Amino acid sequence: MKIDESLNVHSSLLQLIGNTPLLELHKITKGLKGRYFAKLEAFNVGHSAKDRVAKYIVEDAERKGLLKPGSTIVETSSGNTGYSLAMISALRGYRCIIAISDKSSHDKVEMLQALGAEVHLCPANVAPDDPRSYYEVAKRIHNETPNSIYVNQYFNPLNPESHYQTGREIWEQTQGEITHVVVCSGTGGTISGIAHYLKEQNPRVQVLGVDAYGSAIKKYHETREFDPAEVYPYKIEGIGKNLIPTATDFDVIDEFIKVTDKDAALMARKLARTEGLFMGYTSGAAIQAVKQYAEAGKFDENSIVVVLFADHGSRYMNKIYSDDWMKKQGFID
Amino acid sequence: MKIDESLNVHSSLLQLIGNTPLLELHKITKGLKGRYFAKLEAFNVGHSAKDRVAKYIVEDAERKGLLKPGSTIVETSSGNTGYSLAMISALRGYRCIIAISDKSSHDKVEMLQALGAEVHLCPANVAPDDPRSYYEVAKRIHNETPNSIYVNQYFNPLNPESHYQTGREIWEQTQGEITHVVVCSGTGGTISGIAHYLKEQNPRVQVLGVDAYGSAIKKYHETREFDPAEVYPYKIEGIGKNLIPTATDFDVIDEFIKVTDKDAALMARKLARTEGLFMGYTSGAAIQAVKQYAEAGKFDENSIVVVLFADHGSRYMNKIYSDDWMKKQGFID
Repeated sequence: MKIDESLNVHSSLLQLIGNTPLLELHKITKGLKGRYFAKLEAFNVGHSAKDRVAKYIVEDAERKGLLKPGSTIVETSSGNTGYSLAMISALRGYRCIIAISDKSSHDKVEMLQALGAEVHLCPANVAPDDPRSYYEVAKRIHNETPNSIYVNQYFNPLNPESHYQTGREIWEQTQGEITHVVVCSGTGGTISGIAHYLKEQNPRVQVLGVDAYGSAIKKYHETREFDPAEVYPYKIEGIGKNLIPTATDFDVIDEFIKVTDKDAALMARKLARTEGLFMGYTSGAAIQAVKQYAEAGKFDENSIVVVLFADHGSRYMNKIYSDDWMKKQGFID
Repeated sequence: MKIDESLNVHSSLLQLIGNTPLLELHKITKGLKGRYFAKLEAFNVGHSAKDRVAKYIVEDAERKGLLKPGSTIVETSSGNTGYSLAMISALRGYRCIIAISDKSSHDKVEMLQALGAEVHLCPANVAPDDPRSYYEVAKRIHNETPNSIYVNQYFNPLNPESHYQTGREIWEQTQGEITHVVVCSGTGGTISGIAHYLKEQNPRVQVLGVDAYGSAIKKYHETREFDPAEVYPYKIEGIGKNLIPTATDFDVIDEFIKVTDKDAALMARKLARTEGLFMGYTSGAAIQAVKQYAEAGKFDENSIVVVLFADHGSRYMNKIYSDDWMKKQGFID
């Protein structure tokens, strides 16, 4: 017997990454102009878009001889990148060490540990250069650990490179008809890699980012200056940042918009109840951003709008899908 | 622009059900004879094999005129079937009412509510005919509710019928070479529908079921008598039963084997750490059963063994992937 990929038969979990569904939306986008499609990155085996980053960077390190059974992968992550790296590390027999901040719910920490990762919990509300931060904890661990790599997704050019293929998929799945893409920006690797592919096929495609309140990204996109007044703690994970990642290519992004923690959380809940799509916090942010962009007039009857849904609702049971947590934030009565 | 299914472009979430991956395993099955493949039903949009049941029964009811926007779908479920029905009910605008027993962790209840389902929590340790049970609570709600259906998966012949296609996939994905299939049996719909397709193509295919300690299924399979001594509370959800479902076709199942709550939980954890496959409690049971069947001599160097992995690890964060819960059961020190 042999292994056929159109029979959906696979020799490695790594082949269950990429080529995710594009699904047309009709209900959550009711009464907007144009057609709307969701790129469902939760269908990756690791349940987020970060599977592509982890695969691409691990395979690159393997090709460079830097990883063998027993080697160590170190990374700073709020959850998804660490999960994908720990998933691959479990398969390959790598030691995986993740620095995570306590902004993330304990659910994500226990997922990482189920995959066999060593987790270092770090205080969230410290400066990036504070030696207690999850950025600096991971750099130390890397320096102290021989036969280790530091993925460093915020400053690793392989990150947006891995999402060139995401853009290729979006381009082919819309048959070259896409006019706008809406993508939340964390490291910025997803939006930038997508933008690189799409702008090369058609520079008129509008690349629209989503930012959080409390993040420096939008202001930097408009002024190219890091404004500390823009930075303060917020509750959405995986969107926005308290520093400027070089993984973000600000020159290919046409516009940024901010969405509140509250509206993103309510929109994630509304998406689940309306479309049956049980998606993560940033998917709620992304759909809310589509609503805000639409009210600002970005789309017309000829628009072909793709919105990236980065991860799955099952990782947010102690946040936006917990009525107690929502009440405690004041997002619901 | 048009919608192409090999571009993975879809007009409805319902098309993201079925045609799941078959993945060859090399590490968890190290040193067993033959080749081993996992059928990954967690890749359904609803993250379990029950997506197929829900789709098939809803579409059948729609074809029969029994469901329109505002109609009500009632079901008895421990989690997965209710999730899939609530997911579809959210999309279609049906009211979804689920009777669930408090054997299920509160995680599953909150997932159901995120999809907009009305949940009735029921005491677990009551007889099936006790009016407090989740079987009888759902039948009452159905009788009290006009424009409602009662899915009744334990006694609904559409249940194993929906898994005829699962068997067809397994048959094509192994190119007709499968010699054994290992499937946990709850309602029995999955194993029976799979067995119906496979035995019709090749009656020599061995259909091997997995049962829990505390369930009547294995004894009934061997004696065709319901033995109450076989029934007592246990911790694995979605395998075994305290009654005899007619959804189980005992005549196509070659053998049953029991796995302990402890070994299934440890094997789920070992599967995650070894293969990076983060799967549910019954996947741990299924892999443990493969180990037990292998030690009993069921497989040789020419065996082509498919093991069904029914759902995803992310639904078991408060059980087998919680070190506290495992310590409390005595499964780990």
